[PDB]
Amino acid sequence: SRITNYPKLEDANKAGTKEGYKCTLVLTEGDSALSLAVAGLAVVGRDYYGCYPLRGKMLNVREASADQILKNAEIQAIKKIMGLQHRKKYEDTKSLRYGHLMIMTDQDHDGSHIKGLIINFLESSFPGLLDIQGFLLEFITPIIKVSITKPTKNTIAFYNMPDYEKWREEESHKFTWKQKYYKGLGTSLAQEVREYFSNLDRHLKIFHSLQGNDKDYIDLAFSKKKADDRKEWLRQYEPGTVLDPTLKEIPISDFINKELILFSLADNIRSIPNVLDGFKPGQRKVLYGCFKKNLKSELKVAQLAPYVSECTAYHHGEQSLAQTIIGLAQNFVGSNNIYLLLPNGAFGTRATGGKDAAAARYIYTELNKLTRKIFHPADDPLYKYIQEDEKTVEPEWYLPILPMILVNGAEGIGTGWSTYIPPFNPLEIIKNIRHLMNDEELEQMHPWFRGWTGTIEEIEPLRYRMYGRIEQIGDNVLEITELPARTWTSTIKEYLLLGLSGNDKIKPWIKDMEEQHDDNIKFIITLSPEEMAKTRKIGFYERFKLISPISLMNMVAFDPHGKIKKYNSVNEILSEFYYVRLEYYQKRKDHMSERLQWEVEKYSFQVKFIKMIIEKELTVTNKPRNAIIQELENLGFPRFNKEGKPYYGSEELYGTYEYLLGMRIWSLTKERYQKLLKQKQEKETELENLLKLSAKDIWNTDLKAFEVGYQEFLQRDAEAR
DNA sequence: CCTACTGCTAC
DNA sequence: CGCGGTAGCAGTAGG
Repeated sequence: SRITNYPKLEDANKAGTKEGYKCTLVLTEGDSALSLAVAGLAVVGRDYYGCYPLRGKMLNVREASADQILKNAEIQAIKKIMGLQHRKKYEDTKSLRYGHLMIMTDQDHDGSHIKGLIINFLESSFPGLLDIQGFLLEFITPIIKVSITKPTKNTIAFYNMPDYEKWREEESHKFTWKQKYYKGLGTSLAQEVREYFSNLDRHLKIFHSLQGNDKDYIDLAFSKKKADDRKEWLRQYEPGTVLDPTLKEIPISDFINKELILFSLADNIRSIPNVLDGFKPGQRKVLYGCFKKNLKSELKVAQLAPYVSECTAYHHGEQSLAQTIIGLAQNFVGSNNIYLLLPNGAFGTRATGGKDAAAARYIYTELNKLTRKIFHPADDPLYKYIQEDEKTVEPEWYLPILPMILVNGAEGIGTGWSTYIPPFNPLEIIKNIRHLMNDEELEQMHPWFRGWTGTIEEIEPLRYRMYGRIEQIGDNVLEITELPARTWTSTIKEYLLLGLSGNDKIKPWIKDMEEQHDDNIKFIITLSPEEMAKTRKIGFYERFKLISPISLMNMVAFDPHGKIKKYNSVNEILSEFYYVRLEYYQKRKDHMSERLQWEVEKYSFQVKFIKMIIEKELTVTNKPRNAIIQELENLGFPRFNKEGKPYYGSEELYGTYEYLLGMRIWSLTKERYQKLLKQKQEKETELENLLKLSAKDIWNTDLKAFEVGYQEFLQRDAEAR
């Protein structure tokens, strides 16, 4: 018998027929993987192999209602292809269209997550299915491939970070070699693909049937009721605890504690921001990219996203990055207190909370002039730029001149952990920073929203109420002029529309409603005298949904050292920023003075070079470079590398005399010579001015520059609304 | 009362 | 031109 319901399924020729137990179904993550699976069939044969693509992140079936499951076509499609049913407990794979299930995911953290979900699903929906030994299979591929180029030539495949790392430290210096990030599982030149299948047993790893503590670990990971435990579970994890590359047997308990946990750690890394710059990695890559490029002139979002992605080794879908760019540019009330990117187009409105944004090919963005005032360029050299794909990318964190995480706040959902931080007032933030600068007590700050005209009152510490504005403008007529921040116009619209026309469950309580919004919120509502009175008993704000809470009880972020931390007060966050920022200011000036000192050396020796040539003390025309090089070092001329570091001793390590001989013949003309002397004098003065400052002096200079910049920003934002 | 929803970066 | 589906957490409003 043949199936009909599913097109994309390549059904094993002997599926569910007397041979169904032998047959294997390969579940692929995405069509790229699927393409590889189907290509594999041409090698291993159709008779005993089939494949069906998993659409995306699979539904977690524990914590899901029978109707939500039943509604899920993916899970159903699997149950039909595998001839699966719930009933009793599974004793033998005999009942099924297939006797084996293989999981082809892309060999990244999200791949592991998919595996965990498939496992979770099987263990939960089917009693006694995973007990069958050798039922659940895994198809695996290398992580990084290395090529040995100038010595003895062989290629090394590395299945994890630790193995590639131990080799990198203990073997890589002995060869000339490259590291390639592995791609696809549905990329590799298909002809190598034929080799994976030819000897596939090596790429196949089997999941050991359920054993003690395997069912418990599955629940720990996927049970909606155990978020707190997961938090602890991640604290326990020990770096370098990774599953053994060569075992051929995987116990579920450590698939979860050695592979799934890896995704979880990565989940929080991308979903929860760092306390110092208030960025999630995706956002930080966007800003880095905008710094790399000169994003003073605008380009479109659909173009910016791939450009950032390419230059920051972003390995996820560009669509995710596009939305993030849009997120950084949004300027409607309730979004960004300060947007670092300019919304040049339909970047979404307050009506739907940005969801009404146009697609990326329509909108454009550039840097906000203010952004560089916040993220000072002089600090760039100080950061620790992450090394990825045999290449350098964005820093671990930026260090704005004020804690931007407090300016804009943040929202995220990870694993075990979650986060909410409300926006605050840049002015108040700068006030406290000044207090700290002066050993003064901090003022307490309260959530603050750019362009918002409601009221916010504190009830308990870490708890606030947020009010819109409702006014009685006539006998029987109310007017709404403000909503709680983060309450979208459409939400209240649907609500009023409900009262106006009533409902199956609820009687209408509104006579008429009109919308007169301008650059503001204007709901004109009419109530029958009967409803007016009723509304008074209930409360006008209560009954029109003009009250929202703000919780500061879940303010989570990574600390300076990359450790997830829960902060119990806003000032704690500010204080932790302040001291790292203070440290990096002294650090910035020490770096600048060093750099400036080298420049004065470079200018001085260039001047000596030209002066000597003019004075006819030195001749270069002819005199083969080797013999010119000796003269230079004999005269005390240091070499310079590309960073601009001097060498006086006698490669990038040593430097060159290119800073002299690489000068343009133009440089020998008096007008050039004069300009060179001016530049050197300018550099010496820069050095003299620099030394005359303290860390706090410099910070303070940046702060005032920003304040001025911020004032204009506020004006432009009011002018554009 | 348990439920279902919102927010958000990823598949 | 455009729609939709899943995870994961803390909290709030809905049936």
